[PDB]
Order: sequence, then structure tokens, then C-alpha cells
Amino acid sequence: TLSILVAHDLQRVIGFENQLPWHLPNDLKHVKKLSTGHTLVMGRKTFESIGKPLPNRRNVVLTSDTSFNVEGVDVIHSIEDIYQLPGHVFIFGGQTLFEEMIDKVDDMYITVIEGKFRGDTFFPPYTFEDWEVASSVEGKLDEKNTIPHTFLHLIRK
Ligand SMILES: NC(=O)C1=CN([C@H]2O[C@H](COP(=O)(O)OP(=O)(O)OC[C@H]3O[C@@H](n4cnc5c(N)ncnc54)[C@H](OP(=O)(O)O)[C@@H]3O)[C@@H](O)[C@H]2O)C=CC1
Ligand SMILES: COc1cc([C@H](C)C#Cc2c(C)nc(N)nc2N)ccc1-c1ccccc1
Repeated sequence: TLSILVAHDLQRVIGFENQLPWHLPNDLKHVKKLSTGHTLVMGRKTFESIGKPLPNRRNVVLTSDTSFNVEGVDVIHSIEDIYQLPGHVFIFGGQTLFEEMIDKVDDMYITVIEGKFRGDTFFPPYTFEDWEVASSVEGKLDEKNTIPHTFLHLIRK
């Protein structure tokens, strides 16, 4: 299976100045649950924004840099390389990789953050005419989770 895994706000913002614009531990738990024991594929900039691979899953970084080498990270140099990765593969970020992959993936796990944040990085536009809502689950508002958010699982029609 090839899936997108993303959190975006009401205007599809996913990032600002190398950071997630919001703080939502519940969504990090969601990521951990979905992707543990599987594979994350991310662009070079997304990886460097996090700085270290996420534990207990395969971390794959897409870059043109032939010297790129990080402990606990597997490197690929082409989009075509993604299709050779075994198991459940999650396209993890960023804007560039999402733009290259949105027309290719089987499904998308999207956390819709019900706010409007300042951003410099965006998920590509998409229409529900193309995507069936397999599930839609409201996140719980919390001491440490104070922004409304909805977990969507979308499957290509
Ligand atoms: N929510 C998120 O996913 C977050 C992501 N970001 C980020 O994304 C922001 C915008 O940059 P964006 O370009 O979207 O980031 P990406 O993570 O998509 O990284 C882009 C880089 O990935 C590599 N890459 C992408 N496609 C190819 C390809 N077809 N062949 C070879 N290499 C490829 C290149 O690396 P190289 O240049 O080394 O060759 C390219 O410059 C950055 O500011 C970064 O912080 C920021 C905050 C949050
Ligand atoms: C390791 O967690 C992160 C992941 C990211 C990348 C960009 C991501 C993502 C992502 C999230 C948070 N949610 C969903 N649903 N999909 C994603 N791809 C960025 C910063 C962080 C981060 C780094 C340090 C502290 C807190 C968060």
C-alpha cells in the first residue's frame, strides 16, 4: 500500500519556517500508531526539519545529494525508487513530495487542523469528488491538545 500521511490546516498549511505551525501531541500519537513497523518516505527538507529518524520504522529520505548519509536513514535518489519499497509506505512530506505523489497514492490519512495558521508550505489542493471518506474521527480537545482536529482516511474513488 502507498499512502499519504499529513496534517494540514483549513487552508492546507503544513509548515512555517521549518516547523509544524501547531502543537498537537494527539496527532503525533496518530502518526506513531499508523507508521510504527512500516516505512516513512520524506523529502530532504522534511527530514532536516526533524533532524533524526523516527524510531521503530524505516526512514527513507529522497534527495539528489549523493553524499547524503545519516545513521538510521535509507536514501533514495528517484521517485521511481519509492515503488520498490516493500510493505506499507507512507509519503510523509513535504510540499514538494506531496505534489509529486498525490496523483499516485492509494489513499490518504489526513489530520485536518481546524484553524488558520501562517504558513510557507502547503499540501496540494484536492477534491472530495476524487476521494471517498473511509472514516472521519474528531480528535479530543485537551489540556495539551487545544486545537480542534479531525482524522480523515480518504480512499481514491
Ligand atoms: N509538515 C511538513 O511535512 C513539514 C515540512 N517542512 C519542509 O518543507 C518545506 C518546503 O520544502 P519542500 O521542498 O516541500 O520539502 P521536501 O521535504 O519535500 O524536500 C524537498 C527536497 O526533497 C528532495 N526531492 C524532492 N523530490 C525529488 C526528486 N524527484 N528527485 C530527487 N530529490 C527530490 C530534494 O532534496 P535535495 O535538495 O537535497 O536534492 C528537494 O529539495 C521546508 O521548509 C521544510 O521545512 C517544514 C515544516 C513541516
Ligand atoms: C517528529 O515529529 C515531527 C514530525 C514532523 C514532520 C514534518 C511531520 C509530520 C506529520 C504530522 C506531524 N502529522 C501527520 N498527520 N502527518 C505528518 N506527515 C515535523 C516536526 C516534528 C517534530 C519534531 C520535534 C518536536 C515535535 C515535532
